Parts: sequence; structure tokens; C-alpha cells
Amino acid sequence: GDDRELAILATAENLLEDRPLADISVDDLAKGAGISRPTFYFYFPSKEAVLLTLLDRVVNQADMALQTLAENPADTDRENMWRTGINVFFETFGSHKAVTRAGQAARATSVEVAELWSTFMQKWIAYTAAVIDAERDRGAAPRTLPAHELATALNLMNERTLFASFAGEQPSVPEARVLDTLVHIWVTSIYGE
Amino acid sequence: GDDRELAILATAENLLEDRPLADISVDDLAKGAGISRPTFYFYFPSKEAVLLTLLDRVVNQADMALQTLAENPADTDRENMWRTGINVFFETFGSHKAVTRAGQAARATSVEVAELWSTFMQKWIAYTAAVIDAERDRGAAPRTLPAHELATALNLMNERTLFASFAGEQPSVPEARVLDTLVHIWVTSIYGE
Ligand SMILES: Cc1ccc2sc(CO)cc2c1
Ligand SMILES: Cc1ccc2sc(CO)cc2c1
Ligand SMILES: Cc1ccc2sc(CO)cc2c1
Ligand SMILES: Cc1ccc2sc(CO)cc2c1
Repeated sequence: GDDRELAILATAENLLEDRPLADISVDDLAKGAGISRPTFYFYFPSKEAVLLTLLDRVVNQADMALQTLAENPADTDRENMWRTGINVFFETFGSHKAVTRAGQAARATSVEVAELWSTFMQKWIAYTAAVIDAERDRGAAPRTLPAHELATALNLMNERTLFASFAGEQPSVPEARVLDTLVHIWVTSIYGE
Repeated sequence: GDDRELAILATAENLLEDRPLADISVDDLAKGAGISRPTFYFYFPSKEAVLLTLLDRVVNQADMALQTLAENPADTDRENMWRTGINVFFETFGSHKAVTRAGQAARATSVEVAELWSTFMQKWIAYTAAVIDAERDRGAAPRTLPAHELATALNLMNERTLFASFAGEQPSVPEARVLDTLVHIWVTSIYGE
């Protein structure tokens, strides 16, 4: 039932480790899922909708993990609080690099992919800004830039910088250094005068 | 002579304000330059090579402006020194938003476009890192992250953040606020403990 659907998704995510979506045919997905090409189309209109579903699950997995942190504060310093939260994105997207890479490509051609990404970035920026505001209200952070503008740039930094590490781009921060790098830039810019 | 070449480039940059490169034909470029389609191909192998030339000139215009700042230090504080340098990218790419937007798209499909971008980002990161190192040697900046890793993330922040402002993306920092936003994040992360 929904098992044939998982088979298509797992075949898609596995095939994206090797080649781009343009190099993957519907026949490839059906064969890997052990169904016919017409049977495929009963679960998905296109290979793009398969990628969209994959990307939706990764993004919602990150968002839910961040949701879980928010409701359970980790008893630790402010630097570590920020570290733990940025780590959700490092670990979640870093555990799904093929989908992250293919989703980024799809933003140029899929309105749904762009709108999905944009919606969750908006959500994460707003929550970053609220935490910054809370820190300012309690006197732990100085009132420097507008909180939402600062939060926007930091979250766009993470998007671009994590993606480059995962993709092995030149230039990029080494994957084993990128978390420490982003944390330093967040904490100095949030708490620095 | 080279005048027919400028006509093609100026037609291309003007046409990219209205539609993407895929929506622009070689006939459109020839007509706008007042030459035939075969005459076009004597100056350029393809419409992609036209975009590549446009992007090369914008990037080299930024790099040369940054070169000029480096050789003439502006008598001013450290915050302003960084402001003046980030402003070169704000003003140069912001004066060529159609080409900047089309060049970014081309990175996904043109090896030359990606290699051109990557080469100059490497160059600008290395120079950022040298200035950070110089500041540390003179005791003005603390020895926190590796200078080259810090410089990488800040320069990737600017790339992603300026592009989003220019493109009117959601989310983005307003174009009239993005320079102040980036400067704050650079100065706090370079000089902050
Ligand atoms: C990347 C990212 C986005 C939002 C938040 S909120 C927070 C403190 O709980 C850390 C964090 C990190
Ligand atoms: C804070 C933050 C927000 C969005 C994104 S997207 C990504 C990899 O695509 C890492 C990341 C980090
Ligand atoms: C964006 C960018 C890149 C390199 C440099 S160097 C400098 C100080 O002269 C400011 C600056 C800004
Ligand atoms: C510091 C720096 C380096 C590269 C780039 S690219 C860009 C718009 O595409 C702005 C920018 C800024």
C-alpha cells in the first residue's frame, strides 16, 4: 500500500546519490521499487513530485527537531544553546545530502520546491529573531541591528555555507569545521557590540 | 569592429532585465545589435558565451575596485574600512542585477560560469583572511577561528545575502538595510571574543 510509496522514495533517494534527477528516469524508479511504470504514476505524477516529497520530509524532520529543542531547553550556556540548534540543520541535512543537493537545484525550476523552502526559512528566521528578542529583553544581548534582519542574514549564511560544505564546493568550510564556524559568527554577532 | 561586440553585450544585458536567458534567442541579440544571425556567430559561439562575457566584466569590475581600495587605505576606523570594501560588491553587482541573477542561474549548467565564480571567490576569501591575519598580528583582532575558515563563511554569507536582496527573494534583508547588516556581522565576528 503505502509500502510501494516508500519503495519509490527510497529508490529515488538512493539513485540521487549517484546522478542528478535529470539522469534518473521514471523507469529507473519503478524498477527500483519493483513496480511497473504505469503503477508508478498512480503514486506520483512525475519524478519531480517524488523529489518534492523527499524534500518535504527532510525539511519537516529538521523543523520538528528544532520544535523539540524549543520546548525542552537544554541546561547549558548560551553558546551551547545556539550550537545545539544549528546542529539540527547540520545533522538533518547532512544525513540527506543527495536530497539536499537535488532540492536546491529544483528551486530554480519548481515553484513548489521554492515555496516549500521559502516557507520554512521564513519560519526559522522568525524563531531565530524571537530568541534574539528574548535575549535582549532579559539584558543578555545588546540592542544592535533589528533582530529580524540579523536573523535573516545568519540563517542565509547557514543555508549557503552548510550547502557548500555538503557539496564539497570550492570554496567551502571543511564539513568537520563548519558547525564551529557558524556558531562563532552567530554568537559574536548576536551578543557583540 | 569591437563596436558590434559591445552592441551584442549591451543588448544581452538589456534583454536580461525582462526575461531569462532561456527566453532570449540569438535572433533577439542580433536584431538588437543590428546585425544578422550569422554575423552574430562570428563574435560569439552562443548566447551562453555572451552571458559569460557579461559576467566576467562585472566580476572583474568588482575585483579591480577592491584592488584599488587595497592599494589606497581610506583614513578611517576599522568598521568603515570593512564597510567600504563590502560596499564594492553591493554597488558593483547591485548596478548589474540582471547579469548577477543570470550568472547565478548559469552556475548550475556552465562549467565556465562556475569556475569563474569559484576563482574570484577564492581570491576574495584569501584577501579577507590576510586582512584578518594582519589585524591579529597588530593586536587589533583576537585569535579565534582560523582566519581562512572565518573569511570563507563571511564571504559566502555576503554572496547569498546580497543575491537575495537584489532578487527580492522571500526571505531577504531589504536592499536598503543589507550593507549595514553584513558589516555588523563581519565586524562583530572578526573583532569579537
Ligand atoms: C539554526 C538555528 C535556527 C534557530 C535557532 S533557535 C536556537 C536556540 O534554541 C538555535 C537556533 C539555530
Ligand atoms: C539555519 C539554517 C536554515 C536553513 C538551512 S538550509 C541548510 C542546508 O540546505 C542549512 C540551513 C540552516
Ligand atoms: C567583501 C569584502 C571582501 C574583502 C575585503 S577586505 C576589506 C578591508 O579593506 C573589506 C573587504 C570586504
Ligand atoms: C564578499 C562577497 C563575495 C562574493 C559576492 S557575490 C555577490 C552577489 O552575487 C556579493 C558578494 C560578496
